[PDB]
Amino acid sequence: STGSATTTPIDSLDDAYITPVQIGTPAQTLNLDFDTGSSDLWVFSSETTASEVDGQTIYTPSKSTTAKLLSGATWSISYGDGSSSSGDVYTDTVSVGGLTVTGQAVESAKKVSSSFTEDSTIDGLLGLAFSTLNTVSPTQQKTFFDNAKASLDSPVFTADLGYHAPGTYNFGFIDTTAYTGSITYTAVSTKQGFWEWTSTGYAVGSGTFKSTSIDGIADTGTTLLYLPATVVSAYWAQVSGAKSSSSVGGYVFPCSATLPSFTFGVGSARIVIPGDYIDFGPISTGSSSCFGGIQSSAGIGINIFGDVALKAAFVVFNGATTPTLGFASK
Repeated sequence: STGSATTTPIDSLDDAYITPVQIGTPAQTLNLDFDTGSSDLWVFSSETTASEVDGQTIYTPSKSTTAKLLSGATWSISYGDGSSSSGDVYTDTVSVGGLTVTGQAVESAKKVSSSFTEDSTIDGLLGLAFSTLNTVSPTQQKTFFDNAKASLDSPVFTADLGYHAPGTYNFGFIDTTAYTGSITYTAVSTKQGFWEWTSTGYAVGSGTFKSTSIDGIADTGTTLLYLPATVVSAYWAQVSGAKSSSSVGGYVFPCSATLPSFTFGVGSARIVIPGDYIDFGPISTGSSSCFGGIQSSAGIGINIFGDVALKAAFVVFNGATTPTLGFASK
């Protein structure tokens, strides 16, 4: 089997991407944030505290003939941005882009944090990191990908995120029309439950490439590129008037600037992030200070190749017995 679904930016900044997902029978279509940095498929639901729902589409298990309570099971998750959600669990049929999994754990939110409530466009998350991070207790559950894997034509999914445009998540095949040149594969460590890999270095604009190992995760659920402070300082030093603002919470730059590109290494290959991908616009409406898309990881504990980096590439998440990542230009 295969599946193929379009993923759409939620706003003009590409802050996140939503992908329609069919849950239950008859289908209930929710728009989920596919997150390769987490491992829970959770949804706004008929159980979510009413004051915490503001425009999201909800899953109502009582209207699904295939829903079954997963008796005793609860979940609770906290993300890198400080957001959180928790609740109970149903199993149900879940389809993405024509690919169906029966008996998928659908984590029904009873509570969500303010950032979720305030984002009417995201109806929940679909985690695509390793199932070892799933938070269901007392019986840990598998991701949609892990449950689909054995049925897929190839044990892979691919992320093809757009810059200010829709893109695609494919499951079970590699669309050889979706990228240019060849795919460079790189090793993955699953020790922390992430798609963790080691970049071979970086360049700023037209500058020389710096060979240096940067361990980090491929995380579709994180908007920005978070790298070591040395790398980030070297980038923003090429932008007149850029500075790190403790009040704003990262590097800002004059909205009048033209940003340089940023290149990262994948083995001997290079992915170039155009400068415009690094512009996240005014810090507040009408400001002439703009927020940068490359930020320091130093207060996180991990480097994160988030959407800013991933949307410059066609990315293969190879879930074979020995997982690997692949990157191609596009």
